[PDB]
Amino acid sequence: TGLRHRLDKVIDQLAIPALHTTVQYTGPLSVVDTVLANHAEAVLREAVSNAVRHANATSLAINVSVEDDVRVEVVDDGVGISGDITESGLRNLRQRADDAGGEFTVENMPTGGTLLRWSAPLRL
Amino acid sequence: TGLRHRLDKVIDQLAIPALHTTVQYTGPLSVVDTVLANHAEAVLREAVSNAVRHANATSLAINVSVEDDVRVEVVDDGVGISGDITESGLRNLRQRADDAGGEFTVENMPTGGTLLRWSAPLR
Ligand SMILES: [Cl-]
Ligand SMILES: [Cl-]
Repeated sequence: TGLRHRLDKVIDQLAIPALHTTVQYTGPLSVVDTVLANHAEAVLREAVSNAVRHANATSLAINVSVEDDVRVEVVDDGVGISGDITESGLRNLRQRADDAGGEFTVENMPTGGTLLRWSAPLRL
Repeated sequence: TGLRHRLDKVIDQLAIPALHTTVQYTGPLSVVDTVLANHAEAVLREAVSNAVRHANATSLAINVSVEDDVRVEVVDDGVGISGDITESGLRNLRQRADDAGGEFTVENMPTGGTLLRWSAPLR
């Protein structure tokens, strides 16, 4: 079952007329493999469920795309004494992610070291 | 203008010779516009400075790429604490992002509502 079909089943189950709902798919969704498609499904289910539950909401906009991003990933074998990033370091990369329409994660890895990932779409 | 060698300057001023460093550039980095190139440079600088400040670090692996990601974006104009930002909400997002080798952000938007974005590479 294609990714789009799977995500639309989730939307069909959860969307309600009280939130005016728009869904836009762009890009080659058909090439997404089953494991990744499954993760996207789980995420959308959470995001749509929580939107519908969000007090006094009147609208819901869903955009799912496969598109070129820039990605910066940095892995080191150390861990920061005071957290995975300084306060103003988190602020900076988070603000840039927000500005770029992208996403940012930093973590102390389950079995040692630090991972940082930052991605944003090539276009807007 | 040349993005690979520009990001090398960031790495060279911080990582070398302090850390055993690997660097990979994948995809058409020449198509990255000036604004996004500036973000990538600033992110790398922060990420590399952070790694170098870790007392027990000996090694560093850098990957900068242009490649296809799946992106799921969901925006609503509801009020109060979104389910997305609760302990269990964030846990599920973080787990899936980690499993997929991706990333996510949840914003409460100052002007009202909640934005969620989750992305991960196709490969
Ligand atoms: Cl599809
Ligand atoms: Cl190129």
